[PDB]
Amino acid sequence: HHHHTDVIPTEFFTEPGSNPHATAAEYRSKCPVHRINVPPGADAYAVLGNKVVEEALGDSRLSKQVENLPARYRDKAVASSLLVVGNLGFADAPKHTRLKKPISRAFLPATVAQLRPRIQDIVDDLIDTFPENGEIDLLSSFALPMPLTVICEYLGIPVADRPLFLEWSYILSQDPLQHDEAELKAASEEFTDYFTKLVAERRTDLRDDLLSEIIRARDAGVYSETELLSTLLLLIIAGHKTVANMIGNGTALLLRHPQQLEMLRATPELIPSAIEEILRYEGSAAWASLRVAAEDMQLAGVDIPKGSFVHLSLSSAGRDPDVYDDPDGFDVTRSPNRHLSFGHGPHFCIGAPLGRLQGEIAFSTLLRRLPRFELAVPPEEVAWLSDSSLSRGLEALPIRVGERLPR
Ligand code: HEM
Ligand SMILES: CS[C@H](Cc1c[nH]c2ccccc12)C(=O)O
Repeated sequence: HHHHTDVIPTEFFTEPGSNPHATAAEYRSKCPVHRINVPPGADAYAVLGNKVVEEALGDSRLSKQVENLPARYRDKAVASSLLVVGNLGFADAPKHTRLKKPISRAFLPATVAQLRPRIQDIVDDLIDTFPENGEIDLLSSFALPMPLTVICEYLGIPVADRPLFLEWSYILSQDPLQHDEAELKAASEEFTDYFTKLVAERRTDLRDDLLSEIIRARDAGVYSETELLSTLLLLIIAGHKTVANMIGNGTALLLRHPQQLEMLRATPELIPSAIEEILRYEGSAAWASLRVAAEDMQLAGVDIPKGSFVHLSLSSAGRDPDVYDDPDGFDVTRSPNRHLSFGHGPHFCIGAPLGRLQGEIAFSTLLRRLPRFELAVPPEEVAWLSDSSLSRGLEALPIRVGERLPR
């Protein structure tokens, strides 16, 4: 027996590949917690075991506040990214409760459930734009614009400014410690200027939306200007990137498992179950967001010094054989199917009801209206996107639409 000091390469995070699951399993079988080179040169750990991910997700010794980063990382993150500085996503107790309170009611299940008719119209309006018996990229035609439209209408942001939101979201979702600095600063400043002007307009006649609730909190001193702007940015990013990748990953997985797609066609009621299995197997967030040791700490026997990054692999947690029978089998009937793909504890996804509802309406409507859509390319041509973001998602999903039935 000899002690081993190997550090998981950066690429395990930034450039995983088509099947990174075997690699994660090999690391996980040896230990739940490992040194990882993310960002490059940093003291950082990856957590791969389901149960230890679950503990870490809720462990208050891990801070989400950017001021708890070592100075060289803190200074770089703050100068670049409006995302990391002032929202509930990057807040510990008690700031987390203050930053969460103005928006939490808007995301309750029974409230979100009233968006069903408008979501259905958005989905139908998008499918109406498909070329019948043509070819689409499902991401650009549907998976991106559907949830962007939903969160835009729900905030009371003009749908017309779609491509600005798509670009700002993609750039500002990237890790400011790994991604081009100039790009993120420009995105931060362009987002700031747009929303400064929109808020000033919306203030002069508050409308009864979420943006009006957010403006009210700002005007009452519950949010600073930065916290209003950072909060809007999280809601926009987390609002559409995750749902986009759920529809993209999910459609690819169903086409890769055609008998289970036929099952969903025959019995549409199974679609919520299929959504949960999509989230376990290829969850839109492969990693939980920024966490740093606030103090010297031990997690599952490994000593993590103060200031170390701790990266939680939701992807690895989804395939843990301690939790799931046949973890690498995709089975839409898996039940119950408890997973960590929406996180756990105080930062549990506020969007989960809204994401689950959009998933059900999206897949129900695609399967009903396009009775036989298929891949437009050989499956080996379907590429997973590599970037510094928390995402697990496709570059593109070429689809032959086939016949298109009316809404
Ligand atoms: C399938 C869809 C989605 C997935 C897979 C997903 C995943 C997550 C995950 C893993 C976290 C926890 C991050 C952590 O602990 O570091 C989370 C938090 C959050 N997500 Fe979602 N998300 C979903 C859709 C949404 C939607 C539609 C919204 C709309 C605004 C949303 C807004 C939130 C926000 C605001 C947080 C931070 C909550 C907090 O820190 O207290 N998400 N999401
Ligand atoms: C949907 S995955 C991710 C965006 C995201 C989801 N939840 C978060 C909490 C904090 C910070 C960022 C995120 C992406 O980049 O695709």
